[PDB]
Amino acid sequence: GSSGSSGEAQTRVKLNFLDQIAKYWELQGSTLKIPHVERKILDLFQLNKLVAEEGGFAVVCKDRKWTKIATKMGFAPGKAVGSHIRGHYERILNPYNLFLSGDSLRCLQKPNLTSDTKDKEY
Repeated sequence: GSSGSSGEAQTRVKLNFLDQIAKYWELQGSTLKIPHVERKILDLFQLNKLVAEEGGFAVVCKDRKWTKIATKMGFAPGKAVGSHIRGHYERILNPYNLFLSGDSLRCLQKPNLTSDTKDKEY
């Protein structure tokens, strides 16, 4: 009969995720704190969420569809924020996903220190 209700979660829906990802850290003994993107807190939860909605990490990366997300987060359509999205994940959502996946193999590729050699003559 009477159909017309509304009141989905807003602040909680976000806290939920953070809480979970936080428990993973609180265990080791580290404090979870989100950075400030363009003078605006970057809500990881949503961030990643939007990405999947637009297509996914793979697809998005292929078509570099990062501008859409970042921009949708209130950020300006540039480049800096573009790479930021990825990093934020590899900086915070690095381990969380490293375990969620299961495949121990999946790990952050470490670089190869650069060496230098000098030679003189008489």
